[PDB]
Amino acid sequence: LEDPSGGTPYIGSKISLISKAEIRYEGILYTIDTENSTVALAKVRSFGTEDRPTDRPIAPRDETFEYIIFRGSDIKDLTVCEPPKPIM
Repeated sequence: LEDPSGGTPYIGSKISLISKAEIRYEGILYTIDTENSTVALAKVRSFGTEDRPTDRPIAPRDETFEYIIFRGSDIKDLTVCEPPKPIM
């Protein structure tokens, strides 16, 4: 007996994360560290900052980062794109 959400692994799925700076980052779930309330995403890129006006000007960048770490404290919201499929 197992829960439906548990049946589907979060790692390997596409996720979108919104940070405290009102910037939207997209990447793939690489590793989850529950013990330290931290998540590591690989192959991640930032869509833009101008979409959410801030007091700190940010220059445009079209480069992708291999590895970036975010902590639950700084993160504002987390949404998954791939939903879990029925299991039996």
